[PDB]
Amino acid sequence: MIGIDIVSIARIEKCVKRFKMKFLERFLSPSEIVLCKDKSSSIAGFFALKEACSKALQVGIGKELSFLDIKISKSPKNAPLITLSKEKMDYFNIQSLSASISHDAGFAIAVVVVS
Amino acid sequence: MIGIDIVSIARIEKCVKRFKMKFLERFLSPSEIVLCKDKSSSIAGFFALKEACSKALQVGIGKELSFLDIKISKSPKNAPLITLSKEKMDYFNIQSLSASISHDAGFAIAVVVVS
Amino acid sequence: MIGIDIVSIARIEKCVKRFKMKFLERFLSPSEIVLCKDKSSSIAGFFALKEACSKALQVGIGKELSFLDIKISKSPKNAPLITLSKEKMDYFNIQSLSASISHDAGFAIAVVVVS
Repeated sequence: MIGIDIVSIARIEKCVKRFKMKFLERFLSPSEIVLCKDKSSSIAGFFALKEACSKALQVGIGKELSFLDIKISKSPKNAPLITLSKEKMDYFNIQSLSASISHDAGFAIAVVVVS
Repeated sequence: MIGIDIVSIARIEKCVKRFKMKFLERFLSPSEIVLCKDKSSSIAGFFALKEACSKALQVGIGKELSFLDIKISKSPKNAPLITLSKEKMDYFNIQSLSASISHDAGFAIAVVVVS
Repeated sequence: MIGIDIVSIARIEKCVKRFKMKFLERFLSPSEIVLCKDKSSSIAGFFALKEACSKALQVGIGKELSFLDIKISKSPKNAPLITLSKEKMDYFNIQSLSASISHDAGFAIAVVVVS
């Protein structure tokens, strides 16, 4: 199955002025915060990727899937990797998740394919 | 196979002032019109999803595939579902269609994966 | 696996004024140059598709995959087709590549699914 998401980077930027940490720490774990390096476009991107993951599993971000249930990490070549909780991985019955991100000109977008 | 489409919401809005119904009823069935609730961003989205479906099957919207051959519906959790005519489903030899939509900041985009 | 890319058409346009040919001929082969017909939006699109292909294979455009290792061609119905070098196709161990492009309102985007 597939999920996709497009986010205004500027809209993320203005939500990063909502008690700063209060926003970020809702959807990014500390290690994911390290990955984005304070960069609004990278933050927009992880946000878009988590949304896209929730759409790909057809639940959205609710009480079946939290932002923090979705772990994003990077390959040695900076490729985005995505994993769910080992439990959630079984509850949704997932073999593999494939992800990608891009940004240009005020927009971030992400897409996820789930098996 | 995969198809994708990005549409200006504003461009859809200005085509929704082209005898209103004359535009909408070309690509949306009544039930799909109920789903979009007059919202230009949802209409842009279904349009983008139908285009994306036609690209995923590699024919585009012509005389092998009409807009109205593509039925969009929603899951109970508001996930976009896509089906073709039971005939067209065989003519194109499709096992399953997987879809997703998103919009932000003046743009709608959609993607479809066909098996 | 999946890759996606979004490119500002305008940014491509302004790089098409960087000794014109010096830019284009780095990522487009002559036949691919014929396909885009001088159109900045089509050039943006092939660029986005090549980026998306490199992300889908998880290497990016470096010294494991050049822009010119990725050949884009068109079906009789104008569907984008993508092939790698017969060697690279084995080195990355690829069964099939599926691609799609779209542009509207200053943006091109592309997505690739690799088997």
